[PDB]
Amino acid sequence: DAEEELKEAFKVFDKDQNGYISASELRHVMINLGEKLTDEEVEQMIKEADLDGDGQVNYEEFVKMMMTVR
Ligand SMILES: [Ca+2]
Ligand SMILES: [Ca+2]
Repeated sequence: DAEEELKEAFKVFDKDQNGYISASELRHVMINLGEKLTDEEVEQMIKEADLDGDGQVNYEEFVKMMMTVR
């Protein structure tokens, strides 16, 4: 079920449904959660979470990042 719930949530964040979560999509989520971090904080999270420096948070990075903070 973990892979399901995780896949589902991922599908929600993937507003563009491009298979990759964009920084903008992450920010919108933060607002929905009632949380707002500085641009430098979010930018750092994307960079820190991104293992391939692709600039985009991929499922592996998301789950991985999610596992970290959890
Ligand atoms: Ca997207
Ligand atoms: Ca990536």
